[PDB]
Amino acid sequence: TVTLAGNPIEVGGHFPQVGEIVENFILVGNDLADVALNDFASKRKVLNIFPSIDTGVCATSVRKFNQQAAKLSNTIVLCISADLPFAQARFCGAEGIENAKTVSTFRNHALHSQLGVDIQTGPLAGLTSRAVIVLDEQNNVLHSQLVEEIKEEPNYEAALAVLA
Amino acid sequence: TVTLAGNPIEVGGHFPQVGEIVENFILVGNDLADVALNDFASKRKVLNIFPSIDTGVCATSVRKFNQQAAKLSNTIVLCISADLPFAQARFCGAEGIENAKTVSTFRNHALHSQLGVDIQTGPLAGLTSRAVIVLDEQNNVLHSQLVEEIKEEPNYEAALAVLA
Repeated sequence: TVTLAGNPIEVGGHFPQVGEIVENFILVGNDLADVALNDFASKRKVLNIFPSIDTGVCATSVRKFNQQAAKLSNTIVLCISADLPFAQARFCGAEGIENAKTVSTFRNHALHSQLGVDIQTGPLAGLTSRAVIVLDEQNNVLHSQLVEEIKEEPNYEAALAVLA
Repeated sequence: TVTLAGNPIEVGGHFPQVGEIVENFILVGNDLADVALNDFASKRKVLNIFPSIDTGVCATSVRKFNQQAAKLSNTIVLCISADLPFAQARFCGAEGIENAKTVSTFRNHALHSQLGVDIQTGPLAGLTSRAVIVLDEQNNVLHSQLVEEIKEEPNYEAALAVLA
């Protein structure tokens, strides 16, 4: 039921629901080093998933969210996309933001389906659908949203409301 | 055996050798549209394979080679890497060159092993090893080189030599 600029797109996999537990996964950091979800043990996690964080013009609502989220107590914001570490290191949505890091799925495309954000049709096939998943320090889903429209601003407030 | 800064890296697949024919493959162009080897049937091709074309450091020698090869009669230069199309437009060796296009493997990781450039270990696992493959109008390999040292400049002269 997800669309791109109005045009329907098929997104595969099971999108995590509240109360569910997200399994450990391994991604790649800006320095090409492996970064596992459990590397942030006993910490709340915010999975900010984007088809691409290298769209050029940086956002604003996007950066605003990352800042406010990372400023919360004992929480880490993970911006996830299939962009390679080289490109993610330039992402302006989480630059001077301490508790905000970008991690790449380039050698773990299997994760896309595992998180229910696997775009399978259209020019964006092979990329992760826009989504926001909040996890507690035990990796339990406190909140999650698979944006119906890729080019649409996620319900950021709802994501923050649960973190506090 | 290929190495990176001395430390050897494992590269899977059968690297095309002179005397072999390369089969058609489909990659993704800068506009996210599919691009196939067959789209340039009856023309010579130069497959310029890079671990990444978004390293932040772009040598003028990289751009020079593309221009020289592309200026050759009935020749198309395909710069290939796992960088997403969004980043492949930030490459200094393709932008502005008529017969020099960049294409991404993000939707076709199987192509890595197919061309024997599949890096499997180290921090570059998941990327395509540095290589240059020159094909004739029949997709027969005229020259090919799997760069023994990723940080080494390919033998561009040898590649141009077979086309003129």
